Amino acid sequence: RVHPEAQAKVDVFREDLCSKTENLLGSYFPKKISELDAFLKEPALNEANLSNLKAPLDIPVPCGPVNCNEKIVVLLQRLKPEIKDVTEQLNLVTTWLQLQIPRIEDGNNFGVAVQEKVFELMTNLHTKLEGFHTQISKYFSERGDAVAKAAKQPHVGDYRQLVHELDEAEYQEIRLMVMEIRNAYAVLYDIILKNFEKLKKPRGE
Amino acid sequence: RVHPEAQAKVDVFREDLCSKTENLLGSYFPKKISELDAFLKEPALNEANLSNLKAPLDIPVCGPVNCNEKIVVLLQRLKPEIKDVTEQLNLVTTWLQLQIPRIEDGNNFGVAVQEKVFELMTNLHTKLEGFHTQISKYFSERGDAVAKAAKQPHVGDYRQLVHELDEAEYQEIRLMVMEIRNAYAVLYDIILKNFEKLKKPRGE
Amino acid sequence: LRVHPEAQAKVDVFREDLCSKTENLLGSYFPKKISELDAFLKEPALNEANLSNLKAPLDIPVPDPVPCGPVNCNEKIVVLLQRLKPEIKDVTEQLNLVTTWLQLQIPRIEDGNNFGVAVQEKVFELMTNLHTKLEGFHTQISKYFSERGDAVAKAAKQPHVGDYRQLVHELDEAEYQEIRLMVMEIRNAYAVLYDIILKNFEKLKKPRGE
Amino acid sequence: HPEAQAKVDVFREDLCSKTENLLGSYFPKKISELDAFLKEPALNEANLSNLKAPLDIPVPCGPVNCNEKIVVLLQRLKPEIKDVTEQLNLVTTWLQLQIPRIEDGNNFGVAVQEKVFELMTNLHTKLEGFHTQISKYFSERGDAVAKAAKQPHVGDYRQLVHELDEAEYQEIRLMVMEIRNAYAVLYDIILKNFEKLKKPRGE
Amino acid sequence: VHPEAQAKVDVFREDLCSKTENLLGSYFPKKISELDAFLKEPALNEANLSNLKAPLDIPVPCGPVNCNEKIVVLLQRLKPEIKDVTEQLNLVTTWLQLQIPRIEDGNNFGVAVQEKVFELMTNLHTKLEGFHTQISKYFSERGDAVAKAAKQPHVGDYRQLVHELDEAEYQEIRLMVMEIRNAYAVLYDIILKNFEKLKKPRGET
Amino acid sequence: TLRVHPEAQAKVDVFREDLCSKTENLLGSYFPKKISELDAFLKEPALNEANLSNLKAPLDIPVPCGPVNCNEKIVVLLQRLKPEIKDVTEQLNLVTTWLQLQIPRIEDGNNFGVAVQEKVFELMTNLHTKLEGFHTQISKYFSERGDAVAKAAKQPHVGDYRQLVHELDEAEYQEIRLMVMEIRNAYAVLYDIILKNFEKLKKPRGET
Amino acid sequence: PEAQAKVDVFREDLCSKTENLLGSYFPKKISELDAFLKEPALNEANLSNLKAPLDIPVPPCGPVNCNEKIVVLLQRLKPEIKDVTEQLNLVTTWLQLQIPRIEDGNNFGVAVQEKVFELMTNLHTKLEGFHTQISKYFSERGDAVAKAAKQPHVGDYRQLVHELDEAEYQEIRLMVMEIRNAYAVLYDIILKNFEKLKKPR
Repeated sequence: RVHPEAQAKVDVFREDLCSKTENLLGSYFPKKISELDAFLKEPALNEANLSNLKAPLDIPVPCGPVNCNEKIVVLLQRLKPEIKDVTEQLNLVTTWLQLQIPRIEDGNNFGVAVQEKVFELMTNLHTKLEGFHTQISKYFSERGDAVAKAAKQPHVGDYRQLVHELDEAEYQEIRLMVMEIRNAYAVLYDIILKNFEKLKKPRGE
Repeated sequence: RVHPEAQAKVDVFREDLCSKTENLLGSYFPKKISELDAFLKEPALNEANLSNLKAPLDIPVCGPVNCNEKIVVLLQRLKPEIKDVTEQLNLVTTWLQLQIPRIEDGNNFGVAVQEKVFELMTNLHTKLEGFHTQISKYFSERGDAVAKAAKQPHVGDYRQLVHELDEAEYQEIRLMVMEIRNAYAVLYDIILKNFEKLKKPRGE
Repeated sequence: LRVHPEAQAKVDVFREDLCSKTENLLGSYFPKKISELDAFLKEPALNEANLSNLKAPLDIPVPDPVPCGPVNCNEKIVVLLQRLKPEIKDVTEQLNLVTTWLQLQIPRIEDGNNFGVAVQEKVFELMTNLHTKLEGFHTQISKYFSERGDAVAKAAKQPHVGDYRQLVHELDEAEYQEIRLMVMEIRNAYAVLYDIILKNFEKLKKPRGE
Repeated sequence: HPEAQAKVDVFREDLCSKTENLLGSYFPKKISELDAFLKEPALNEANLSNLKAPLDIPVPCGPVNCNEKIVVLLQRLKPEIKDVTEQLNLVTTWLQLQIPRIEDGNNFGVAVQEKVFELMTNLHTKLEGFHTQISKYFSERGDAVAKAAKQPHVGDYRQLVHELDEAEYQEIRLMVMEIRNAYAVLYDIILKNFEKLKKPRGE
Repeated sequence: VHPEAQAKVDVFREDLCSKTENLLGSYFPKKISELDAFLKEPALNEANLSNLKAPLDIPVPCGPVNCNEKIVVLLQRLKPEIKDVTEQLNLVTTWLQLQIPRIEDGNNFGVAVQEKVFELMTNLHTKLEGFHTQISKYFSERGDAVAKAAKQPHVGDYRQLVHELDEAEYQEIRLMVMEIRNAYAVLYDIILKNFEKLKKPRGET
Repeated sequence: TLRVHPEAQAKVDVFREDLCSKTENLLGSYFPKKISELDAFLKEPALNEANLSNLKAPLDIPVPCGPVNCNEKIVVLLQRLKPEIKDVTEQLNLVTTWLQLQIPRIEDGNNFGVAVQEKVFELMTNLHTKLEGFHTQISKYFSERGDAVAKAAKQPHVGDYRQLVHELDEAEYQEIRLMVMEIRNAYAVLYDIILKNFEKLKKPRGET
Repeated sequence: PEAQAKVDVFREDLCSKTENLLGSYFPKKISELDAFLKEPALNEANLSNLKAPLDIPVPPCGPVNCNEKIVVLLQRLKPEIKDVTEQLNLVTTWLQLQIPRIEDGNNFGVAVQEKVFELMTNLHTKLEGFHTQISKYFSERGDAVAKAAKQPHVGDYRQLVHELDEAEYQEIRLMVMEIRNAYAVLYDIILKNFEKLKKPR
């Protein structure tokens, strides 16, 4: 049993979470899909040739301070807030679906079977999207090791190419992250609307 | 075969464990959800600009480089929240294991409800395993970047690496607060709904 | 094979010693351990109101823009570890004793009357899951001093980095919370084993029924 | 709620117009392009020894360059990996939005989509490994060239650098074949099953 | 198939059958009483965990640091006990595989009895393989710990670590004697109970 | 239903005809030739050594150090081995794709023809798992033999590092031996299962 | 065509090999190996007698020889490892060519082959680890001897070298046992099921 103020706090949280998820679904998701579609179409993520990304690598070949790649860093400043929201909004929507699961009763509860099927997808997206924050910190750590190795031993030509190839790979990774983040919204937005009857009220009322 | 007096002190454990779980779930869980919803709404975990977070990194392009102040103040509030949720999860998990009746052939749906609720508690436990070690990993990873930046000042990536770990750590605190809020919320939800079958699966 | 009249004496004396142990163990040892560990949780040694009270003196000379003294291990954690180490010893030995008892209670394999066997297999499934947890606790204490020693040694080597001093303090804060989890886990391991065995003891000892 | 159907359907109709045009024109084009690229004398040499880059280390140090004959092939391979991973990722999402409302019983039209979706996931496994291996190649060769110069008295490190090149030539040749086969397999399975993939229920 | 070749193989089956029945009859009962007696000796029942601590002679601002003599004398007794059980397990496993009859259509239950008893033998083989290389890891880890203590004498944790590894290896050697005792006891139990079906699974022909 | 351009559609059908025309000539001519060529290569005295002491690469370190060469006897075998791994991995990938194009429309009825293809395709994955590891095997050998020779030169007093280098050569010889056996068996087993099931692989549903 | 001949000479060569192989080689190898175990080389009464002379001044140091008593056993082990892995691979491939056309239903003759083939995969999983562990031994001993000479004050690195020697000796005893049991189990299961393996339909 719960006393009335306890039941108030949880039910206010449910209606706050419902009020968000309904609004989030209606406005935020279409807007985000349109924004990320346009962001892919911009000339920043449509580099005709990948050689123009090649940052200046100042090392004396037989060392001066070499800053990081500017053309990648500016894209990471736009990507980092776009990763932030999906991880929150997916986690918000996932939590909403968990609270919509009714009491566990006998038989082939098909409304529950639909919820678990939609919930299974939300776990699969959560697998893909969790990797991206560490992959930004990984890039600078891996590039820092490559730039240091190039400076430590300038006679090895591969360590110079390594720093340029990590930049070309990171550019492609960032464009995949935006595409995945666009398609994460689009698939969620589609699958929830299609099954919204059974997700909200699985048994019927 | 058991001695009556030794049996009695095990019955005291179950009674206080049941007396905890009711009073605990009744007040502690709603209160924690309200507090962690408020904590997410505060301006500490709603930094409008991520550029405002980046702490001073003093290395001559050697003076002492401090830890990021604004992350340590948040970690001081987060650490007691991780302690509590993992304690109360472990508490409730144990209560549900003792509610499992004798393993019999007939009348096992009440048991099957407990096993599905117990399945969720292990999945939360799996998520809340990582938060213990996460804080020690951050200072180890950040220190390594600060040391590498000081050891080799010509590499600009190690300077960026330290600021990026601070941005990544801030967001990881943000997700951890949400996860602990949602951990309480989902536990409260499922136990409150299924409380009839969890406490008394067979009936009686 | 008919073995040997004295050979069966070796095994059945072990069987009866294990049956005498497990029955006496279950009745008297488990309730004592659950109450002792509940009392140990209640004690102020595992109820630090502030964790910064545990902070060990980390004496390293901090440099400025113009060798080390002896850095000790955390006293307040080590005293708790010396209390936990015999508790980990006991539960792993008694779990291994009880798991062995249950395996010798498994009857000769028939295709029919196998429900009583299926009860034992479900109880054994839990004992396997406890063995998974408590095997990890033994090497955790070694890993604490290993990781702290690495942090302390390296904080001394690079004293300009402030994160490593904080790291050593955070390992002590993390280790304290970890120890408190282990005492709970070990209390709950005794509590859960006692419950499931006492409830199902009819089918565990005599599965076919007699 | 009903406006939400207009915004989501316009995106589906946009993604349909992209995918259907792309699948008809782009996939046949790419298969002929990559099949021709394999038949070129760049990817077919009579002896693998001609790749062998000049490795100048004083045997008892000067600058050692990368293998030029591999680098020029990597300049042609990198845009091909970029494209196929984007179009596969696009087609994956097109199939996910075609999945109808989840309804009771074993409806076969959905099972066709899941069978085709399993293949797209299996191709996704192969094509993800291609991206990071190019960075891995230069890292491993950079370690080998450094180690060879560090200790010139060992002959194996001299041989290692040549072997990484001759192996990378083989790896680049497979990656072109795999990406050619990825287009061919996707085109074949979607074209055949297009009736059930687009309209599984049939209204 | 050849005449005298058959003789070379069936003598090995006779040798393995004669080994197993004599082994199971006398060796296993003996090993259980001996290993239980080992566990009750005062070497493996140290009343206080401080007494096992070895002298760690390093100057705190290097001289020879010996191995823990109380653990080394225990390892001299444990090593042959590991050797014996790992061999007799591997012998008993092979005997059971040769008792598997021809694979006939459908399901015969006598074969399912063998596969259930065989499943346990492979599960025990997993446990007893870990014991062999863990002794080499103990000395490798203690050597590293002592070397780190000697290289940095200002660090008090490395001193503790070396005493913690000795406390852990004592309590590990404690379990390894119990596990090998329990391996014999469970193997004797399961084979003696099911011997009718293990030896002759299709009944008497 | 999808509409594709008639010239674009003509481009793909030519690739199907290229793969079927290759596979048909490839399966009949190349595979039995390769199996007999590899069986001969195993029988040659290069790959059969009773005495493994002859392999010993003369390791010169003063018990500053002079040049240590690779094992010449292994390197000459690797020059013959590398083009064999090239071909079998390419021809496997050719035939693997030929199965995937032969998979008909996913239908409710008459699915045994499809189950035959999926069983044969299952083997072609298991071979692809084994034949992947042979590619990087050679890179690992010279990398590990180098590290062994470098350690031996760095620390001459340890006699085990000298033995290590000879033991990697003996292992690599017995490895190369095995990898030629596997590639012969890969050609043999593919030829067997494809020839036996060819009716159901090519035309699974029936004839139209 | 004439290419069909090339494969049929290879198949009937493999079928001729497998009958000669199984009929003589496997019985001989089981007896040969079981004799190996009975010899006093692998039956050391006390493990302390294998302890190699570890000469380090308790940094400059003299030559530490490899363990002679383990190396002589490794000279005998290596040719026995070679043989099993080659004959296992020969027999595995023979069984794969014995697999008939994939026909409808669930023909049990095929199911017998698949069960016997499953065992040959499990033995292969066991034996591939034996090959690289000899390289692992000298690599791990070489590092342990180096660490002992580098830092002579550490007593554990001296003990570590003698423990690898005892551990390797015991590992060679098991590798011979496993190789004996690999031939014995293969001979048993193939000979028992030979009717269904050769002609399943």
